[PDB]
Amino acid sequence: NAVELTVDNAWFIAETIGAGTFPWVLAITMPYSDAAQRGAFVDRQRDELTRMGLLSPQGVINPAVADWIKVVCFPDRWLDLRYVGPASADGACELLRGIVALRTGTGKKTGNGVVALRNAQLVTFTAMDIDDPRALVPILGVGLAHRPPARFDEFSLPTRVGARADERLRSGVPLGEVVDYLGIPASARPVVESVFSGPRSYVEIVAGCNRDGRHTTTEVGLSIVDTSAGRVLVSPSRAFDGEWVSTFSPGTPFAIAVAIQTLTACLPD
Repeated sequence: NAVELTVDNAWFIAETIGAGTFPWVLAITMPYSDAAQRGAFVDRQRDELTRMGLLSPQGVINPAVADWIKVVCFPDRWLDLRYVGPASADGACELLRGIVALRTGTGKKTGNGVVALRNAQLVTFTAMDIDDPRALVPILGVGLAHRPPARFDEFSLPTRVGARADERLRSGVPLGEVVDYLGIPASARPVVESVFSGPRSYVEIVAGCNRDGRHTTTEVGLSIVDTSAGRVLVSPSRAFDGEWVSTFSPGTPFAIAVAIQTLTACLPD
């Protein structure tokens, strides 16, 4: 099943399983500071969870939900989603942060895991198996305009140049000079200009895994953007000389799945 909670409930259950922090991407931090606020928080959350059915009258959190939080906080293999989008126009940026967590030491292998989507004041946990990509792709796309994949053919530029270009655009360099600095063909120009500017609504997906005690994450992430033309996929890859090359392709769910598995392939899994 699935359970929608607040970030305070989720934090309490996270303290129940002895988790120091939530995954950094989810941006769920410690709501209180001192012992007094600690007490008040614990009381409030105890009452709320009790009345919503999660906390038994004998004072036990529901094992399923708690184990979901356990998977999220202590994943063996995970990939995190960071949703960037347009401002509320009142100046307020609302947090949309997902994560896909898989903890398997034995089996049920199956690959049963939990997806955690934190939007604003709420966070939803959903138990599923990510074995098939067709289930996963729509999950990471719900934070988007759901534009159909744009029509253009794949091109690419080195990740270094694209990154420095984006940074130049951040720092006040006009778009035209940036695109001129890129050196893309005239046909590939408008796609890039739509990716680097305008609406700017996209997901940053980053793979990670836990090997024994050591945690390892990808040096470069995967981007899924929504332009006014459609959905564009930015997928990094290693060239023959070891140079990082970002590749702009249509945003079809197939290409998304392939790019995801390719991204996870760089991890010791």
